[PDB]
Amino acid sequence: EAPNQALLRILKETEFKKIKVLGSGAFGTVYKGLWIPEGEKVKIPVAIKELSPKANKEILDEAYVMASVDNPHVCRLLGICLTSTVQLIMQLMPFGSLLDYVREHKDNIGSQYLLNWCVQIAKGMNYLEDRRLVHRDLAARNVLVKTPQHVKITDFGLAKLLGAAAAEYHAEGGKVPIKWMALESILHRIYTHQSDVWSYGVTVWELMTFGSKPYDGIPASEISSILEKGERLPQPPICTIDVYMIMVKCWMIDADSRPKFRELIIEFSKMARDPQRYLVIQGDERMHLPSPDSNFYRALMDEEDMDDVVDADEYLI
Ligand SMILES: C=CC(=O)Nc1cccc(Oc2nc(Nc3ccc(N4CCN(C)CC4)cc3OC)ncc2Cl)c1
Repeated sequence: EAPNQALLRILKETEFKKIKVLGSGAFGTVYKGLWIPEGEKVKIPVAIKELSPKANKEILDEAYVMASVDNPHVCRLLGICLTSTVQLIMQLMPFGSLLDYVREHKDNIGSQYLLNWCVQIAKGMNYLEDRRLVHRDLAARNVLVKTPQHVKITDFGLAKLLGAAAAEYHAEGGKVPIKWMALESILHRIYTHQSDVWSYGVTVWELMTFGSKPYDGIPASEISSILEKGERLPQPPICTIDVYMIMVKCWMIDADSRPKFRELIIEFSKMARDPQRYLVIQGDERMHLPSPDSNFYRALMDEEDMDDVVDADEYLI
């Protein structure tokens, strides 16, 4: 109901430079690059998403959503460039997606990092619920890694701002990832913040299995029947019953019986106090993750003079 006074910043194409392709596909191509606001003497590492009329509209809808959120655990939109191909300029998350990260660094990821990631994702989702935003595509796929100690939620291509006095979004026909969806979303295309909680549970299962595919080998058509019988994702080997019970609660058929994101923050925060009591990982105590200075950014951006580099989180309007 409140007016959305978020500012949409229009960027000139000449004040940022593409450096390398990060990903390419039907959705478009994301470039790693530097944004140099003219006259500010700063260089901001950015990800540039480059997008047909229907594709131009969906790009601007995503920009609308990202420009309306401001939280340390939700990805930051810096602005848009109105070229022949509309471009989204976002904060560079140099360590990639959390799904790829847990797969690549499986042998050096301890319980402290896993539980902290669960807290940060829950904080970001709780903020989105405070903003009356339903993500509809929460997954380890769509959590990006700024540093091993700091992750943020991204990919708002499916995200829907709940209209005034609306408790749910009713989709129609759009292709959706079934294996992360709540059962009521599968059967009835009904999406709520509590449906996001279900997807949060699958996301935690992805992390605790170090990036396993949920319901692996099963076609998506069979998924809805599997869940109706009462079958759920198995208990990950490293998970105590304490952690697994939280995931199971996210998968209750009664959406109101699932935990709230503000409660998921609390419960995982308690476990993060004593992480080895709740996740059992061999060699946990001796594991180490990089967490890199100026030398880190010279190699990342393929440029020597990184004296004026500034991360987007320290560049405020
Ligand atoms: C939805 C499909 C898809 O793959 N989208 C995608 C792909 C690449 C980047 C991307 O968006 C971002 N990516 C990043 N960081 C990042 C992501 C992936 C990578 N890698 C690099 C190695 N390999 C190619 C896999 C992808 C590296 C990154 O930083 C160096 N930071 C911010 C954004 Cl907005 C989205």
